[PDB]
Amino acid sequence: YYRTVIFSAMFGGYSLYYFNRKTFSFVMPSLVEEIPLDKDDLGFITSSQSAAYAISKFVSGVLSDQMSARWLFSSGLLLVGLVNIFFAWSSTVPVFAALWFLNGLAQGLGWPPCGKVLRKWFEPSQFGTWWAILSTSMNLAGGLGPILATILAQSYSWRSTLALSGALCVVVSFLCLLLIHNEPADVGLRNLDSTLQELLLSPYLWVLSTGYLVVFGVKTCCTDWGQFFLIQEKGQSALVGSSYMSALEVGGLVGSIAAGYLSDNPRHGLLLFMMAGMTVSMYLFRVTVTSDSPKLWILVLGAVFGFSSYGPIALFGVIANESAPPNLCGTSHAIVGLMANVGGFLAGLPFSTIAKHYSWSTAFWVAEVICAASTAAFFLLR
Ligand SMILES: O=C(/C=C(/c1ccccc1)n1cnc2ncccc21)O[C@@H]1C[C@](OC[C@@H]2C[C@@H]2c2ccc(Cl)cc2)(C(=O)O)C[C@@H](O)[C@H]1O
Repeated sequence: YYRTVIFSAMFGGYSLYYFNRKTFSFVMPSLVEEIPLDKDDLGFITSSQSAAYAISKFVSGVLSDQMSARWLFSSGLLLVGLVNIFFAWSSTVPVFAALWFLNGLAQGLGWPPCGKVLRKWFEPSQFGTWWAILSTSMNLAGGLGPILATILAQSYSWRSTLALSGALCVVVSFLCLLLIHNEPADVGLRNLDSTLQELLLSPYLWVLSTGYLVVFGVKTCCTDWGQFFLIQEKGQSALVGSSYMSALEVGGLVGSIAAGYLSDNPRHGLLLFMMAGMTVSMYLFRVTVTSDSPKLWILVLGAVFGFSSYGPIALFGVIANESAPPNLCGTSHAIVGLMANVGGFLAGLPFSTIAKHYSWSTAFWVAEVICAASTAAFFLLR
């Protein structure tokens, strides 16, 4: 009962976080077709997102210890709602970047509160499977996102499918003020149960962190820019690219679910085969797609990318728990997430700068060669 509500008001709550952390990506074609923006401008917006999400992710890991988790989750969800409402009324790129920077700060203040809630309602042996099911909320939101964004944006507006999402997040924030609970002892339901500088100077954390940097950077490149690659170079329509995002996130659902079965260091080999599959799938996506190339192929390549991108994200999370000491394990996850969103910042603005200064094909060549160089450098370290 309480563990059903505590996970349905969050799985349906954090999907209205990830549906709005990528809602600039979901209505990217209408935003570019209506008003002209630089690719540096779009990369500047999504890099303000990634930098703000880095800073707020790293500070909210301490704010979970200082401050409660239902209050930060509800307040950040209401802030995301107000941000997207003002983002639909706004029209120019500096205020786009400012409101999307506030969206990055708001998105950072909500996911470690989900960590504190799910850490204090389930057994510590069952942290992993409920974390995986809550991490499939990103795949669910990004799977149902761009299809709705295209089928509503062609019919009404991008501003209308931002205002509806903002109002929905305000309504579910007023719901999450009252649905979830931070501590079961507040309602009385039988509550259950330096070395830092060595951890910053431990080599396995840096290898894990640059690996999750390059995996989250390649995933952020391919997610936030693959549909735009298909529209502006490969001649696909906006529907094909939005369905490519959707097939990427359906493949990510299958990946982050079947990263739990296939894990149960022998996990490192599964992880490296899966990153090699990511590099080979992105090479096929850079070469083999064509105007004459069918839609079913590009959905299969999206699914094979997602099965090989969110898969190593889930395995990197599992290894980042297992390599962390139990006294200050949240600091290790904060360092890993900070390097992840440094990878997201590298995926936002310098990637689009490489895109508009050489080519989109050269941009995905840069992303494919840094993913291939990382997979080759990780085939050598083991
Ligand atoms: O958090 C993990 C993995 C585990 C884990 C537990 C058991 C087996 C294998 C892995 N984990 C650590 N603390 C946890 N507390 C509750 C539930 C799971 C917890 O990976 C991290 C996931 C990652 O950061 C999320 C930040 C920690 C907070 C959070 C938010 C929501 C939740 Cl549900 C949990 C924690 C992200 O999703 O962006 C990226 C990187 O930081 C990874 O390292």
